[PDB]
Amino acid sequence: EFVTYSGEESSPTRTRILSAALSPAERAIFDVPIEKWLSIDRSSLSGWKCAVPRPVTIEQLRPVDPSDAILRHIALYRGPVTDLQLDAIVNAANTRCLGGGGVDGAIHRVAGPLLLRECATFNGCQTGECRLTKGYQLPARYVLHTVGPVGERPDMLRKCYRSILSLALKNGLRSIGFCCVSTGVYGYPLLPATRIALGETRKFLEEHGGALDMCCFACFQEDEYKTYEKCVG
Ligand SMILES: Nc1ncnc2c1ncn2[C@@H]1O[C@H](COP(=O)(O)OP(=O)(O)O)[C@@H](O)[C@H]1O
Repeated sequence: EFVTYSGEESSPTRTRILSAALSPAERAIFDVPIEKWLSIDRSSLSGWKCAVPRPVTIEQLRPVDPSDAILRHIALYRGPVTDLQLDAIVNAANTRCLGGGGVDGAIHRVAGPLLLRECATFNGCQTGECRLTKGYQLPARYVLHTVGPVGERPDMLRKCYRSILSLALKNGLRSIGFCCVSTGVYGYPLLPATRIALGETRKFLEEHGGALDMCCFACFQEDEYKTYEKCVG
């Protein structure tokens, strides 16, 4: 059984979303127990498709240093997080966790409407916490929806990364595709955030050796790439 929230536990909107009719094929996908989604052959569901035409597999990722017993498990990817075929990818969401713009809107677009439907089953997400859902039409199996702080709040951003890494550990997920949380419209300075991102990930990797195969940092913008590229050296 999975741990699907990292914290401790509009309303008409969610009831509305949940009352919409589903096809039998859609209902079948949505009914798959969350713990079983990791290993299922998703093409046994007649209504499933991957909405990304050429996903990026873990064998196509470039470790920063295969020699290093830490950096062999970190990689940088240039492009959108939704491309990565990993156990989970990270969504930079908001309190309501009912979609929106930026990466959040992109992840809901690619995954399809069942993602929103799953998000409507629970009561949003607190800043610093993380919700686990299936990822439907994404090549990735799960989505880890975290809510980043608005503005530079280092303790909150650190919490986001620990919450993500925690649910990955508690549920036996071995790869994670990250996006650069809070550094878009939430206006968290990119360099301090990147240092926190890589910092927590390194710490975790040292404290839980062998727990993760790969932590991929997806850089949607060219500067995001270069920033991470040097912050890892
Ligand atoms: N359409 C998109 N596809 C993929 N990634 C995106 C898209 N839009 C924004 N991002 C990325 O998501 C990360 C967070 O940005 P944003 O979506 O504004 O979230 P936040 O509200 O936490 O800043 C950034 O790295 C940004 O480049």
